[PDB]
Amino acid sequence: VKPNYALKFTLAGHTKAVSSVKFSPNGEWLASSSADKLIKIWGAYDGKFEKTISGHKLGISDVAWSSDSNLLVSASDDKTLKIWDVSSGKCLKTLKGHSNYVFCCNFNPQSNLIVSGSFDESVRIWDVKTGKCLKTLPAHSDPVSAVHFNRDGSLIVSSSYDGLCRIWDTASGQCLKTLINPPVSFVKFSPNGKYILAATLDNTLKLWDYSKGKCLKTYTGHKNEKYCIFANFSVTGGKWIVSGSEDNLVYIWNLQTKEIVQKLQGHTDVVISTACHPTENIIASAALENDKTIKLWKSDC
Ligand SMILES: O=C(O)c1ccc2c(c1)nnn2C1CCCCC1
Repeated sequence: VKPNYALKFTLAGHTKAVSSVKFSPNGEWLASSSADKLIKIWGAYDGKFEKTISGHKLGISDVAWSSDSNLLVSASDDKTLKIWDVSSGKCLKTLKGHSNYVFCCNFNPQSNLIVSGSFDESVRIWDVKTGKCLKTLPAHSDPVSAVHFNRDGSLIVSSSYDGLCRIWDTASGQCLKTLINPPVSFVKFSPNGKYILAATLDNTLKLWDYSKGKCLKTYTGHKNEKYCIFANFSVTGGKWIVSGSEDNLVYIWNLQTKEIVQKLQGHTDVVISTACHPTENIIASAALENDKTIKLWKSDC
């Protein structure tokens, strides 16, 4: 059982490296962020360019959607996050408090909170409605590379170049577990909240059992020794792990067997980010400056 992702559209418009692509929860849009200081919105199905959202003073590392698909949050080298109304393109709030680049961001499922991680080694939890910081967690001893809420919002997982992943109780800010030293470049909870997928800068993805603090699966064969490359759980068809790679390919693994099931050829630079559509077997991928495009791919399974 293998997927058959094939290229459907190639999207161009950003003028510097893309950093992150994300499909809206309602499936209608793809958002992209870039070192060019811009967010772009594209039709998720035909790639049609929709709008540019602008206001950050420096490049953007990440963007994330609210559960109702109406809001975006972005994390910027200007040391702020911004909350955006997607329909109007307007900045609703600027979240100030980090003392260096903000690298990662996510809403909780309820979408009343945002979590951020920064070069400043902290994780912050913000109130969406007021735009004020509720908690600053002294989370890591090196830049924070990823932050993600679990399925009900009760926990946050963070990762850092310090080699650690940490699980935090959202309401209290207490660290409930540290997974233990290669730099960790990405982390997220599995859909059921019981596992955690982590990328490290030694060409390795790992699936950890949260309750046991133990690694259950590793996924290798790709190249990842430099860039923050996200990894995804693909769940609409076959159960895969999806990731970009520094050899210009999208890698897709069987989650259970760890075997590579497809390598998507087409980009001409590092595939820095990938995202999986919430209902269709559709992948978005973005590549670095020799390539300059976002590609949309479709599989029958
Ligand atoms: O939906 C999810 O979050 C999810 C999480 C882990 C899953 C899964 C679905 N299907 N199989 N596995 C195994 C991974 C390897 C260890 C035993 C479980």
